[PDB]
Order: sequence, then structure tokens, then C-alpha cells
Amino acid sequence: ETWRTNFYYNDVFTWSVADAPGNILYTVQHSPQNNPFTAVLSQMYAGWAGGMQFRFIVAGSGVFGGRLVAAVIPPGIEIGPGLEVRQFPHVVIDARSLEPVTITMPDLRPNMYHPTGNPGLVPTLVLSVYNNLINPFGGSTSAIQVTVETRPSEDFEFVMIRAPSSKT
Amino acid sequence: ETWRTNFYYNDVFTWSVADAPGNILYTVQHSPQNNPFTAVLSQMYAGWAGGMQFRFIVAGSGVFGGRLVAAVIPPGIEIGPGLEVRQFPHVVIDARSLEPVTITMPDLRPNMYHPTGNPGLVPTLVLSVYNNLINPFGGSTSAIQVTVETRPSEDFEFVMIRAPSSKT
Amino acid sequence: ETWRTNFYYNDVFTWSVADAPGNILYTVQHSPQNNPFTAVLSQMYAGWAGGMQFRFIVAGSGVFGGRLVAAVIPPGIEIGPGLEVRQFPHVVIDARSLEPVTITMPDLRPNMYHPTGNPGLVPTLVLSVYNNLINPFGGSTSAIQVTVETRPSEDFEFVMIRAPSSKT
Amino acid sequence: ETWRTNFYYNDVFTWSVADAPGNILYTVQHSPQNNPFTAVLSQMYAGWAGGMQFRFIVAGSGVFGGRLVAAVIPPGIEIGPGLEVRQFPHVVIDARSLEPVTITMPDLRPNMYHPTGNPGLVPTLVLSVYNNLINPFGGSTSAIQVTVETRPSEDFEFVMIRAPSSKT
Amino acid sequence: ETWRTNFYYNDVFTWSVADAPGNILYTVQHSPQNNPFTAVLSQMYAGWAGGMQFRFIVAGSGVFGGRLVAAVIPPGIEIGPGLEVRQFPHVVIDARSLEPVTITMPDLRPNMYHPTGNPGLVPTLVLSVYNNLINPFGGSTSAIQVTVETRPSEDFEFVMIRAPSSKT
Amino acid sequence: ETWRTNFYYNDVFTWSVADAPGNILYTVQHSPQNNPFTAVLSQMYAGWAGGMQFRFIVAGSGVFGGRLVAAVIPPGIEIGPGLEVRQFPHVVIDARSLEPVTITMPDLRPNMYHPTGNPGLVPTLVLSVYNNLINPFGGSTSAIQVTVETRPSEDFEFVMIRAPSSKT
Repeated sequence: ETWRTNFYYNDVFTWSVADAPGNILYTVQHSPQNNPFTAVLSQMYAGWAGGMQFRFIVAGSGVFGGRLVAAVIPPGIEIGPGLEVRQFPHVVIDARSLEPVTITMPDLRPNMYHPTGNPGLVPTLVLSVYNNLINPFGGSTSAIQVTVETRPSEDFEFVMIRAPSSKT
Repeated sequence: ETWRTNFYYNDVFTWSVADAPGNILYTVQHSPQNNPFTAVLSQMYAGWAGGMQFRFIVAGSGVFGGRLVAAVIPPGIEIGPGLEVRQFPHVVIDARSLEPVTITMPDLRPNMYHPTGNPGLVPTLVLSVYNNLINPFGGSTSAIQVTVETRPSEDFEFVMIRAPSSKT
Repeated sequence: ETWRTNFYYNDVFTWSVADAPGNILYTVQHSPQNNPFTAVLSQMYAGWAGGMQFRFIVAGSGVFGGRLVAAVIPPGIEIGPGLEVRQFPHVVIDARSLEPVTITMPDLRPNMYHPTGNPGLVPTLVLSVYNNLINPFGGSTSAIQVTVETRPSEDFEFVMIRAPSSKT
Repeated sequence: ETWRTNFYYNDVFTWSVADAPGNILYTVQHSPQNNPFTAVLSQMYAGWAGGMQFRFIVAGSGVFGGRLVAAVIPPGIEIGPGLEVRQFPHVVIDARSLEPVTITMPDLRPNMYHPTGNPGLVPTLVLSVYNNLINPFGGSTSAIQVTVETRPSEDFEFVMIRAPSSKT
Repeated sequence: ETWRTNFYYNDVFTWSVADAPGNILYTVQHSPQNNPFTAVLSQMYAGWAGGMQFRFIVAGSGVFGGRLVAAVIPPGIEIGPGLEVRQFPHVVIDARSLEPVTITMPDLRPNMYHPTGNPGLVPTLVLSVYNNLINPFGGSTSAIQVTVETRPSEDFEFVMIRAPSSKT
Repeated sequence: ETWRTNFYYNDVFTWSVADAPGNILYTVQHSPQNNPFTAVLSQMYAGWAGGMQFRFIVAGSGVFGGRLVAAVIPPGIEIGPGLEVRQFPHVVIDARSLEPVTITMPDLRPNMYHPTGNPGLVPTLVLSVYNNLINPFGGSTSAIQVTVETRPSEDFEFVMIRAPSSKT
């Protein structure tokens, strides 16, 4: 299936020099709505399970400095300013990265599947500043953009086909 | 075990000529209480899992016309007048059927087992009119009866034996 | 895939005693729009190919008489009153049929695939009266209903995945 | 060849309650003209041999009674009112038959092949009343229709290709 | 054949800082005219089929930032400002890329071959801005050049040799 | 065990242009307290042995210059300004390094294990300037940050389980 072999655009956010280390820049809950094609397919099924892959593309240059840290937070843990992302299993993203950086969010769940419309407890992916962005030139450029892309994992699947006009 | 090899009477409902297509005639939630012998056994166990088979016997004649449609609704979907039963996986029941028609309701659940007294989310079986009943003679007979019978499926089982006098 | 293993409701039409033999009661062009689930999937693909199966359920009784004839018309043949359906390859449908009657419409096409939004030349399925309906009782019932259901064939497939928001 | 794998419409006749037992309702001589597609092919050949299959579709209902008898008459036997069809090899056709009844007419001939335009001696298929039609309701319906279809047998063939514009 | 083993110059376009994300910078229809040597060979043949490879060489530097996205659009889809290139299968091109980036455009066609002079429906390759170009120095340089090169794919071929002086 | 398969944050220090070559920037003694998860586990054991891996992430840019040198100092050697780090076995760390640099500190000890609370003689890891940091632009940026991460080695282990409320 071609809809699960390629990465597709999901979202975009901004990283600036003002952001102090430890600040959270981007959070998203695990859901089929985070992919363009799973959102279409979800209207004819009553449940889902499996993980998803995320890919980050940094639109920086070779003169910038600074790093970001991304990690997956298990269900049942409060998300806020006092979260130590750097002490979870994580990956490191550079400002002058030329190749995309990929992190997989597995389906960490206490149930067997997520009902559509009420998935229950789900994991969360959190992006935060590890080292603050620096611009040695000090000109008019004080921020850069990061693009997010997603692709379903190998074990992702739908269950319990249903009528398209039904209500969850 | 003879208590799980034969079909036994569960309920009965009425089908008339006045019922317009799409009207729901009979609904039942998945439960051990839908069989005479599982209801007795349920008083000494604390949990259950597995499916059940349903059998419909139509007390019609060779001059009637009209059809019914039966389907299993997954947990988490609202049941009401605006439910498109004909666009779920279903079976078709005729008014002049001589042989019984059998549909199996599997145990579609997000948990590992159903606690007794609080099973949680369960599937539902829905019977509705597919084509309205017709009587070409137009006499005094305007309704017929349908008998419902049940038998536990192969994978049905009880767990966690408990004292008979305990309270759930 | 459960969306291609079961039959689902498509349409319904009326057959009465007034219809003279040779009259056409129901026609439909070959298209993914004739199935509830292929219509949803067609919004993310740019082409399709393959056949479809049709199933007819007659809501008659044991006292009616009369027969219908159904056939597949190859592309490039005019459809109208002067069409001899009975001299094409066809199937015969009875008024008192208890079991559904199934006919397969293959993908007869001069191209390699059908572009979505402009399929080109396609076959057509035609239903017409073979012997007129008769009611020996002669009461108030002069018409019966026929339900149509569809299921994709084994060789049906989609090609050329595309963005859901694109325009054909 | 698709022209010899399917049944096609040939003719139709009427069966009523007035017809006394032993009356002949339908007769036809063995000929390539009894099939739509052999009639077209016969214009480029000078001879033919082989049998043909006949199929009868009764447009009755479940309340009618009565039976018909069909048999093949060898060449050289006079056909008329004093013909005992019931004492030839025969098949029995019911008024409330749901499935078509098939009889094969073999090529019983004293020659090697039939010249086109002068076949010589040929067999004949005869339909007659075995038990008279009865309508217990006694309303306005006193007759039913029977449709005839044909398909060439396995051993049917043409010989001696000729110019289409020649005269036999 | 050396004419199908090496890349050769096709075209060039301009990328500037003013271009907003989503703007289309370069489009080309699939054709033998996009390669220097297939254009010469096309004057003695009446048809062609097969894909082509494209190669992009960015004349940027190590201080620029920004990315482009390239994708193949199937035949029968409207090309314009409201095209979501980022949600097709695509490749990502960087402003400071040192190595060339290659994308293959297959021959997506509903026919068997493309007649020369009237190929019919053909795919299209589209280049658009994914992240806008940025120059941290902010001097006089506000645009860069991108060179395009092509090479026929393995399955490309010509058919139906014809006189060089004939007219299509 | 996931607590010994991933790197986790330990500390951070500052590197500036003012630091002359040979100056020491960061020193740490070998201890279970240098990892977040070994510090928790150390409260229920009475001894430990084995090495630890260190990882350095430099938050520099592509325009900076300068290098650092890191080495492991055996127990029993005085640590001070007159230490020739460059003439020990060492690794070299660059200011514009994109990938992390890893050095392993083995458990060089004259005993069999380190008692908790009084480990005895232990090795030390020393970071010092090899070539001074340079900023060709000469703007307001005169310092960069270096992040330190740790992960236990393969041969690290605890011994002699003890009551959590005991005192060493």
C-alpha cells in the first residue's frame, strides 16, 4: 500500500533565539489524525492500534548553532514546564542538520485497542530546547522553521469495519 | 457439556405490516444473561469472555413477503433511528424461511475479560426491517412472531471462581 | 480486507404488474461509486480497474409469478427501448426466488485503467422484464421491491495515490 | 466460442386451463434457424449436422397445478392428434417449476449431413398436455406463458464453406 | 548506447528569497523533447513509451537556508496554485546540497504507447517551495540558480520506424 | 534493562575564547553518582565495580574554530595546572563537531570493588583546551556550551544488597 510507504507533511513550528533551554516547542498526542491518509480511512473503522514514525526537517543554515531534544512520554505522566525531557529516552536534533531525523512513537497502551472517538490513554511526543539557538552574525534573522512529517509504522492496523455514516 | 451443545429459547418479538423499512424491531446487549444455563453458572464466577450464537425461527407462511436484516454493532457506536444496519456486515432473514437463520456475535472488547456485574464496553445485536411485510390476501392477519434462541460459542469461558453468596 | 469480503446495500427499485415484457426497469454504469466503501477510497487515488459483483434480493411471495432478465452490455452499444437483452449472455431472476441471484460485471475496457473523474468507455448492467408479473388473487398488491447489493471483484484495485485535497 | 456456451431466447407459447389432456401446444422441426447465432452463420456454409439443446422456463406460480410432457419424434412418423407422446421417451414439466427443464434433441438422420436449404428427414420436438392446468382460486387468471431457449450441442458443426452471395 | 548512459543539460530556473512557501517554481510535461538526444531520434519514429530520470544541481552555498519539494502528478489532475505537492510522494531538495538529487518520472499512461505529435495524457513533474530561502548575511545576493539534467530510464524505447520526411 | 541502554544528561560547562591552551575546563571523579539511574540504585547496595561511558555534545556552529582534548587519569596522579593531558591516551573534540564524541572511562582500581560511601582510589576524567576557540566574525558571541551525557558500561554491576534505610 503506497499510503503507508512514504512520509507526508503533518505540521510546522518555529524555533527562535529567545527560547530558553528546557522550553517546550511542540507537543502532539498519538492519533490517526496525525497522518493525511489515516484520517480518511478512520471514518469507516471502529478501532485502531499500532505506532507511527515522525520525521523532522530543519530549515537552518551552516552558521547557526543549537540543539533540540525529542522524547516519547508514557501515558499517565503529567506534561508541563517541570518535565525533564533530557532524562527520558530521546534523540538529539541539530540546527544545521542536513539529513532528516526520525523518531518512532510506539503504541504504549494498557488496553487491546483504541476505540475511535475515545482512544483512552495514549502516549505523547514532546519537543524541547536542549541548547539555545545562536546566530553569530547577529543580523535580522532570529528564528528558523521545522517541518514535521509522519508515516504509519509496520504494526499499525484498523479493526471492526463500520458504516461510513454511523456516529461514534 | 450438554449445556453448550444445544440451542435454547431466549425471547420472542412481533413483526407487523405497519413497520416501515429501517425500523428497529429487536436489540440485545452481549451478556451471559441471554442464555438460560449461563445465567445459572454466572453466580459462582467473577468474569467471563467469548461469543454467543443466535438463531431466529420465523412463524410465517408461504404467502407472506418481506425481509429482515440483522447485524452486530461494535462497542462505542450510538444506537438509534439513524443507524444504517444495511451497511454493516449482516445477514438476511426471509418471512417464509423454513430453516432457522444463525448469526454469531463475537466478543469485541478492548479489555481481557468482562467483570461480572460491570462488563464494560460490549457489542450489540440489532434487528431491523429490510423490506416491509406484505399480505396479498389482506385479511385479519397483519403480524407474525419470531422466536430467538441462543447457544454459547466455542471460545466462551468463565474465570475466577468465587463464593456463591458473595456480592459483585 | 473486510471492506471487500461482504455485500453491502446499493439501491432499490420497483417491479409492478403494469410493466410489459421488454421494458427496462433498472440500469447502472460501471463505477466505484456503486459501492459504499469504494466511494470513500476513491478520493485518494487517481485511477481504478477491475470488476464488481451485483446481488439481487426479491421481496416477493410464493403466490406471485413472473421473471426478470439481467445482462451486461459491452461499451459502444446504444441503450434504449430497442435493446434485445434476452439475446445477450444473461441470468434469469424469479419473482418467488428465496435465494439471492448474483451476476458479475467484468471490466470490459479498451484502455489500461480508468482515470478518476473521466473513466472513458465503460460497460452497463441492464435489468428488464422477461415475463410480466401476475397476481392470481387480484387484490390491492400490484408491485414488489427488489434490493440491489454490491461487492468488489477479486481483480479490482486502485492505482496512483494522490493528495486527498487535489482536484481531478 | 461464446455463441455456443449460453442459452438464448427462441420462442414463447401459451398454456391455458381450457386445453384438454393430450392436446399439442408447441412443435418445432430440427433446424439451425432455431438459434439466433446459428441462423447468422448458416449463410456462409452448405451443410450442417449435430443436435441442439432446448430449455423451458415456466412463468407460473406456487398455487397452480398441472404438468406438461415433451418428447422427440423420430423422422418418418406422422405428427397429429393421434400421437401418444406419453409413450415415447420424454421429460415431465411442472406448472410451479422454479428451475428450467432441459431436453436434448439429437440429430437422428439417415444421411451423413443436412444440405442447407434441403435438410431432408429431420426429427421433431413435441410439447403436449399431460395433466390439465388448474387454478384453485378461480379468478381472472386462466393462462400462463412458457419461454423457450436453445443452445447448440457439443457435436454440432458446419461443413463446406461457401460464398455468402450464393444461392442454395 | 552512450546516449542513454549519461545525464545531459536540459534547463535552468531561479529561486529567490521572495518566493512564499507553496509557490510553484518549475513544471514540465513528460516528453522525449526534454532530452537533447531523444529529440533528435524522435524524428524517425512514430511512437514512444517509458520513463525519464531528472537530476537537480543547486548552485547554493553553505550559509543559505531553505528547502524545495518535487513530485510527480498523475494524468488527469488539475495543476495550479491550489495543489498540495507536499502530500504527494515526493523528494526534498536542500539549498546547501552538495550532491545532486535524482527523481524518476515513470510513464503513467492509460494507453499502450504515445503517438508522436499527439501523446495524449501524460504525467507532470512539479517543483515548489517547501521552506522559504533565507540569507542570514542580508547582502546583495537574494537568488540562486538550479540546473536540470535528464537521462532516459531503462524501459524507454521507440516504436514504428518511419520516413524522416513524413509529417505526424 | 532500559536504564543501561541509553545515554542520559549529566552536566554542562562553558568554553570561551579567553581560555588559553592547556587550561582545564571540566573534571569529574568516577562514581555511580554521575548517572541519574545508578544514583537511585546505589541506595540499596553496598558496593559497585565497572566502567562508564561519557558523551559530549558541542553546541557550536560551522564558523567557529578550536579543539579540546579529553583523557582518563589513573589513580595516584596529582591533578592540577601542570598536567600534560595531551601526552596521555586521549581523544580530540572539535568545535564544529556534528556527531557526539564518546570516551570510555574504565574502572582502574587496586581493589576488588568500591565500598559505597568510601570507594577509595578512583580514576578521573579531565577536559582541557587543545587549541583556543576562535571567532572570525568577532561579534558578540564569545562562548559556547558543551553537554555531557553518561551510560554505564557493559561490565558495571552492583554487589551486596542491603536495607534501604541503613547507613554506610
